Amino acid sequence: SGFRKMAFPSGKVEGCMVQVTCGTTTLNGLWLDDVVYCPRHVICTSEDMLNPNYEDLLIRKSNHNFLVQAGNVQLRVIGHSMQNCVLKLKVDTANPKTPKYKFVRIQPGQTFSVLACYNGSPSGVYQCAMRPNFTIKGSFLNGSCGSVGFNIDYDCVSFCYMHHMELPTGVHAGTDLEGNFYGPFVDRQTAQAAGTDTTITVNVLAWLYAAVINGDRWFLNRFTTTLNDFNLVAMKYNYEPLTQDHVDILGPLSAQTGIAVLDMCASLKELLQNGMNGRTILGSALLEDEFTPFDVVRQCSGVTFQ
Amino acid sequence: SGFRKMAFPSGKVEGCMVQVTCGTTTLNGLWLDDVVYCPRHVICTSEDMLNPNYEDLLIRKSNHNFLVQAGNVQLRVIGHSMQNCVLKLKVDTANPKTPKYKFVRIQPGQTFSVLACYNGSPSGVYQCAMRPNFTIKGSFLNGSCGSVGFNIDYDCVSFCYMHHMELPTGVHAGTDLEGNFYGPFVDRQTAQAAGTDTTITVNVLAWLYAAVINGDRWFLNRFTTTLNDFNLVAMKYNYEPLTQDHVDILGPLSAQTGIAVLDMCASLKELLQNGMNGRTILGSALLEDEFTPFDVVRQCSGVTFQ
Ligand SMILES: *C(=N)[C@H](C[C@@H]1CCNC1=O)NC(=O)[C@@H]1[C@@H]2[C@H](CN1C(=O)[C@@H](NC(=O)C(F)(F)F)C(C)(C)C)C2(C)C
Ligand SMILES: *C(=N)[C@H](C[C@@H]1CCNC1=O)NC(=O)[C@@H]1[C@@H]2[C@H](CN1C(=O)[C@@H](NC(=O)C(F)(F)F)C(C)(C)C)C2(C)C
Repeated sequence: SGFRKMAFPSGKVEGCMVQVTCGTTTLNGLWLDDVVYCPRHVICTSEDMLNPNYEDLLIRKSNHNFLVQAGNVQLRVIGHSMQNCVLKLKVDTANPKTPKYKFVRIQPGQTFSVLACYNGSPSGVYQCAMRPNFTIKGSFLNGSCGSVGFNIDYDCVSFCYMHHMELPTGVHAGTDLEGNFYGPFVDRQTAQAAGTDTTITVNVLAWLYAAVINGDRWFLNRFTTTLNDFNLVAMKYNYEPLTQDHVDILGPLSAQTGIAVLDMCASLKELLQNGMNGRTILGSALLEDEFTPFDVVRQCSGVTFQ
Repeated sequence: SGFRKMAFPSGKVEGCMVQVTCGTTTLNGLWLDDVVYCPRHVICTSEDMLNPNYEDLLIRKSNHNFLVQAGNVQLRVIGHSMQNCVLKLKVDTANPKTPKYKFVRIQPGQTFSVLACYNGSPSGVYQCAMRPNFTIKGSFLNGSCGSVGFNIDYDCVSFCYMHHMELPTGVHAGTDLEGNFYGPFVDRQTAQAAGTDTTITVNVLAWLYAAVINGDRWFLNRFTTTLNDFNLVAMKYNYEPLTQDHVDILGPLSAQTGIAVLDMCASLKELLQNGMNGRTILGSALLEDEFTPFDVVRQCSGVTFQ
């Protein structure tokens, strides 16, 4: 029993983190085989961040302008190139700790673990979701750029996020590992704002199932609603609309608790209209939307990795 | 910016987890140098759990009754002994991944990371606090026994917790690594209950400072109270009393925000008497007590590890 915001074990990623210095700017890089990936703005100074021309900045650099350290060992850079918003640094030594990996682009509502790093050294691990407005609510200080987000599928690490910047509302924006931004952001110091965020409905439902599995039942009722009646209520409260695909995804949780998806929507419908009235669910007084259906199954059934 | 429930990177611990089988019972063990530590009830069957006599059960075993696997490699057990509630299995191979480590007993209110494991394989990592009633609010399924809790101090892993059991309220109890239980619990299937829990006041204050650092200021006020006036209010709400040592510990956070500890107590005093009234603090509608002052400093200043 119990329910916690659980991250993936980070061992396989810790062995890939390196420190990248170019000029007076130091940040983190990801070392897989003989390539080090890092944010391209490592080649920027202060004069450059308002309106950088990265093609110009890069041609004016040579391999020896880039200092790559894996702990104390220095890595010799033998070639560099730019792919969208990431720099790919070819080095003379392949990382012997390279795990089986792939590069995936995730969708809003999906979750991943973040290994926050400073100077190539891992500082902490935490779980978060990609918000519907393509930002993440992370915890990041100066120097954290190049920290990566990831999932683990059996033995395979899927990298899905590299950190680039903090927006003025205190939320965080970055790229996939091919260097393409999530959301309409750019890596310069211009005036950028996230769009309005919405609550991830399928995730709230998954969390209500986790609560039932763990013995919190007080919000249930006998009513049933329809997909269209629910979605009409959800839009009023800035909740994402629910689709038949979401219903099917919630199947395993419905079967395990004997509570039909559309039954649970009627409970959620009541919670949105009447509030929780000083009661808590799994130790929270707000509705939690950063657990996917698969997170709940994994934590309430006990899937491991190798 | 931002604030997350952050765990320590788990790499150094992942390399020490093994699977221990005795009979039809399999659980996790901790492999440091040539010793494997695991819960002693691995030597129990179903008939034994109501009233086990562990001295009798252990003398009736030999080294070959214990199957230890580190992934696929089998470890040969060359000797065994009991230390309080843990079994120490001497093996013929010293773990080459043994980190610099020590065994520490933590106090109520302190936090640590948990590497949850099944069959020797790491499943997830999460942060929790040792509650004033010596339980932890973990997330654990069947087979998770022998999972460990730990902190990292620079390069040194301090192991502080090994998991043994779930209580009927759904909370979790275990031992330090010398096998001594936290709290008045025993490793048998008798009727045991945790005592009443209290809120960890020094931790709530640290979290309020984190909120100020991150721009949440709405709960502040101009009032100041005394230690005795505050503690008189805290006891009414089942909060731990505040000591001068706690005040001193909150020093760095007071200096960074320019808000005196006793000023912040007056805000907390108001929040306890009037509630939060539909407002949130760092994304929570309840007062959070599982961040120590040191957790806040670490996350809002950016201490790494090597
Ligand atoms: C990478 N090392 C940092 C990470 C930041 C620092 C505070 N927390 C974080 O997540 N990234 C940057 O310094 C990037 C960098 C220039 C500007 N920048 C920012 O994060 C700034 N934000 C923006 O300009 C905005 F609002 F547009 F996103 C800052 C004002 C420092 C928060 C570049 C090249 C994008
Ligand atoms: C170790 N593999 C498990 C971990 C448990 C299973 C569910 N979640 C957990 O944390 N530990 C046990 O099976 C221990 C084991 C006998 C009884 N036991 C329990 O956890 C049981 N609880 C108690 O007997 C109680 F209430 F006294 F704590 C159970 C009913 C299965 C929850 C021994 C030797 C203590």
